[PDB]
Amino acid sequence: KLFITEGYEVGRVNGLAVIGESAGIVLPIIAEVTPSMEGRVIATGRLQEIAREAVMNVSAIIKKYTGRDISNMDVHIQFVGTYEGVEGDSASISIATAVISAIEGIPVDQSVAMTGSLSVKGEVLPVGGVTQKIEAAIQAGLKKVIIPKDNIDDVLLDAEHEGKIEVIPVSRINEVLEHVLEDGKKKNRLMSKFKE
Amino acid sequence: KLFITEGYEVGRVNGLAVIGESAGIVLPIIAEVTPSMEGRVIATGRLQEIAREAVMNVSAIIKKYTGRDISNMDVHIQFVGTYEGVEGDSASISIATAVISAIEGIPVDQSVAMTGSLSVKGEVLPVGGVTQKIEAAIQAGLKKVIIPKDNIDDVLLDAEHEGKIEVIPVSRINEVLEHVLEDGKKKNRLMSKFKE
Amino acid sequence: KLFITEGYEVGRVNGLAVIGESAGIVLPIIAEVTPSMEGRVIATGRLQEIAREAVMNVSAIIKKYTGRDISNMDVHIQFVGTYEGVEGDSASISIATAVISAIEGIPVDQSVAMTGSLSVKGEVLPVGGVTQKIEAAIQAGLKKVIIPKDNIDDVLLDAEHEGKIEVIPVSRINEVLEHVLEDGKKKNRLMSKFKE
Amino acid sequence: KLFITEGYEVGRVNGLAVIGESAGIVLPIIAEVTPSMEGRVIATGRLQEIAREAVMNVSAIIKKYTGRDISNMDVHIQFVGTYEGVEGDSASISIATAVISAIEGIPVDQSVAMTGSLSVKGEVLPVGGVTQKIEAAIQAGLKKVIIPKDNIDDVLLDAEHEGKIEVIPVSRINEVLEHVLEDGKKKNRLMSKFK
Amino acid sequence: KLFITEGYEVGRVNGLAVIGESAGIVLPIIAEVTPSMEGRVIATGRLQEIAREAVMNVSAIIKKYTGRDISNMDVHIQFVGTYEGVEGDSASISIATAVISAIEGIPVDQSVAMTGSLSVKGEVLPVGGVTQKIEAAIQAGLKKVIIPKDNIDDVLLDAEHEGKIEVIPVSRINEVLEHVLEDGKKKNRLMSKFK
Amino acid sequence: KLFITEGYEVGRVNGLAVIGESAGIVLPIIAEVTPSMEGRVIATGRLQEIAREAVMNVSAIIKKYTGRDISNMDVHIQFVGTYEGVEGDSASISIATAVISAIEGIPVDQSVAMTGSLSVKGEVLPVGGVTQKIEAAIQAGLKKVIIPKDNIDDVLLDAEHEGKIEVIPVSRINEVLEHVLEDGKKKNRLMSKFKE
Repeated sequence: KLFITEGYEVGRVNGLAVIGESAGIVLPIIAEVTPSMEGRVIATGRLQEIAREAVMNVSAIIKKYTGRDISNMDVHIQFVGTYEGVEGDSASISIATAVISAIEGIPVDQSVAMTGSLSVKGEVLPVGGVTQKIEAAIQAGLKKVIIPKDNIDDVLLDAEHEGKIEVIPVSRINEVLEHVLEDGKKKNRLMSKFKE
Repeated sequence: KLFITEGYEVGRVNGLAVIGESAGIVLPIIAEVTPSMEGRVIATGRLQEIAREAVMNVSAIIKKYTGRDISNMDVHIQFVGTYEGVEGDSASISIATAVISAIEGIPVDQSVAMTGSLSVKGEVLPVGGVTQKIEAAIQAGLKKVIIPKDNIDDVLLDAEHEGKIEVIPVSRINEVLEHVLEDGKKKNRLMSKFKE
Repeated sequence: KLFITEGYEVGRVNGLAVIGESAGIVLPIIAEVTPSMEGRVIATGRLQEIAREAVMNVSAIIKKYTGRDISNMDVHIQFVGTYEGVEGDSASISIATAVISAIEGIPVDQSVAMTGSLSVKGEVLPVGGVTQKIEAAIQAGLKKVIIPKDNIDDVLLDAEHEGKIEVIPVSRINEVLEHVLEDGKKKNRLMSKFKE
Repeated sequence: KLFITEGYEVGRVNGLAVIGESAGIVLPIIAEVTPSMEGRVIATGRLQEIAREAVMNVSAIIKKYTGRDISNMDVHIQFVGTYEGVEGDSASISIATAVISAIEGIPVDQSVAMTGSLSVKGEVLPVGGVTQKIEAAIQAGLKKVIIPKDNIDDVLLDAEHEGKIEVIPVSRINEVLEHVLEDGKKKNRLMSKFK
Repeated sequence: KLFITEGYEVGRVNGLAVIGESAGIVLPIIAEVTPSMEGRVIATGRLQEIAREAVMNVSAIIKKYTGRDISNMDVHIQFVGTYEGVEGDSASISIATAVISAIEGIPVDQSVAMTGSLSVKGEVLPVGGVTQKIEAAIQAGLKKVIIPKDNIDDVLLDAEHEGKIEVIPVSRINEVLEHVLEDGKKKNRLMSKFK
Repeated sequence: KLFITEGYEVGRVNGLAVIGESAGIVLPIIAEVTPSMEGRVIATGRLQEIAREAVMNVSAIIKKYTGRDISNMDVHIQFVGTYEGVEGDSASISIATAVISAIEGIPVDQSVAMTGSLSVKGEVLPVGGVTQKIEAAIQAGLKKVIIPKDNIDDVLLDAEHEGKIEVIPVSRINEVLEHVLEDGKKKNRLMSKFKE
């Protein structure tokens, strides 16, 4: 499997994408950071413009709400596996979440997938293919799926499939973080910083 | 749903496009500006070139009628959703309003769709697919549609469809802003600078 | 259409192109010049390197004969219309003529198209696709087509096409301007300048 | 033959790739490192950004464990053969393993192919086309193929491929090395470096 | 028509090229120089890499024999017309000759075509399509064509065509010049330098 | 004729290649080197990417055997003639030999053709089209052909042909230079640096 469907890992997020025109796929992301000792964003293959964009957009939300400054770090991103035919989302939230997870040292729940376009300002924007994505997530044996609030009426799931996964709509990045970050002290202290 | 149909949002605009050749679609965009900290236009996905190009072309009236050089900013644009098969306006008036909007901190009416190419002189010039695009504005429950003054004769709706949306033809970008920017003191001061 | 067939309009020039084979097109150029708040030619698309080349060459020629130095100045050059397969002319004289107009604030006869390449010394060099260009100018209802003198013998034109446009051979940039600038005190001031 | 298959070689590793579809290939990487007069990573072709990513992740591995700084050296990464179309794996473990071999002047078992992506911290991450690649370690005649552990279950070999190669699942870069570096003094020096 | 067949012009040279994989065309070039007040080579369309290459090579030749320095000039180059379907010659001598012309102010003979590739050393290297280039030159009413010496055995013309054009084989750039530059004091002075 | 068949020239090498899939061809190359105005590799036409790949792959070796850095010079490469439809060897030995030749001032025997790719470790790796290449070398009236030791079994000469060319298989760079570089004191000195 290319994704983990349970437990908790630092820097790792199950995103979701569409392949060919219908189908959904889990899109697992890994982020790492090392001091740049300005900094670069390192990712390769077909979805790397998407990673640079998600990173550019979270760096500002990171500097603003907390201490750290992404300018001073290299941020090293992979999509775990290869992804031709795959259209990801602009400024994807799973990628920004992985980055936040890596910098804070706080593990992300892998039983939760998510799909979302991040505004610089930290909103969760709607996205396409949302039904086919939640389907892929149901298929991967995932438990929850985070989606933009404005994608709520796009969720076109047969009754049996709405019993199979929780659909948690969000409209800001802090709410994403409350949902997927592992419970503890470090999460408590990050969530505070995020009052607004 | 990928677009919002009422309310005012900063940097957010419901543009109009044509999916393949068959039909119009709403093309909601967000632009956001940050300090450059040389300045770039950041966009991804299938219409990224069109978005950089469009910001390139408008930067003209963005500095020249008003305040800032865009090479002093990073301009962050996204198309809210995925847009394969979609042909986007050259020099789009939606992107230029989105950007002018995000920079001035002046919110834009989401109930008003628009379509047109922005000349380097601030004219709004004719676009194709105007009847299609408006038909999509109508189907999306948008209340008004700004179009090029030159397309006035290409609007070929039925009797019914002509009562459902207000079509507003514009010849210049000041008019587009006048029709979408939120009333306020800030709007007033910005309009007084589109002198002549 | 998107463009302009009669009238006088500043910094806007009905150039001509080929779509590759033998499918002539009217190609409106629009130019705008503002102070750089050095300068730059801001142009988009595949013809942008020709926009720069035509700019360069008209700077030399302008500097030399009016002393006006176009170097503290941002020249925006826009191509009007939605074309692919666009072969353009090196140093194209449409772009040059536009810039001059724009700089000098003197209107251009919209009923006139032109095709040509400009040298640094400001000759008008011959170009491909002369018959096609002239047929697109006819097919657009234009009255006058400026071509290079040396292309005079590459003009064909069947019956359904001769006697249908005034075809104007030129060897120099003042010639081109002499036919297309609007008459008055400023075209007068500037025309003696090229001579001196 | 074109490539190697038998024996031990500084700096060269039989990677595995895909020519897109169901279509695996043996993809040898040769690496060479000189000290610089910082340094840079010289790779050409459609996979050079990945040669850079593989290197950048192994520098972090090497400077933490070993301490060797690879900033002081030019790393030349060459891909063997005229493959077109060719998907690569990010931070590819063949590329890192080649570099490490070059840097520490210790030979690689050619009888082994590998696929995997390397993370900064030294995990080896599951990769696509994993049955395709194993099949091509077979039509090449190789003995072992190293595969990421999290890929076990995307092994689906048939009759005519079952029993033909030794599949080696791994989670960690030390592990990879254990299995391909030639045994002796320098391997043993370098293993304890890590732990 | 796109090229001048007669008389003399500063910075203008009738080159020759092939369209499709046969047919020749006359390829006219203009070069012009302006002080850089660093220099850049300005040229656009499908042949511009060739143009910046011809100039890089004639640079080092101009400097070495004349002292002048193309680094501090802007060199502006056009192909007169658009030349889709066309291959130009590597480093083509018709470009380099238009450049030495522009810079020295000496007219080029418009009634002589030329084809060849210029080495940074001043040698005229052979080229392909030489017969189709010659035919094109004959068809256009050109009187002489300069070709690389090593291309003599590739000149394959019927007897009727032999009579119609002068073929002039060269091996170095100074021969080109001797052959196309207008006669006078400035030519005599230039040729003295290349010796 | 596009190549020389006898004598010795600085920076000139008769490479060998494959025109479409029918047959082999003589690929003559010149390399000239000059001080950098950092250093580039200058090549045009159909095989310019290859040239650059090659000089790129060989520069380590180029620096251990002179001790010039390739970033301290401009390498001007031409293939003499036009070759559309031609597959060059990657990491071409003939391009390395031309370069190394140009830099040392040491002439190369033109009577010797070669084919081969250069490992970053100075090894000569097998290449496709050997019998084909050799057969163009026989028709060209070349006297020897150096090939990879590993293509020794791919040489299917169909005698009379065996008597016409000397086939010299190599496994190392030094041995290519030994077999083509003109005899003298400079060569001897150069051959001595190939070691540990």
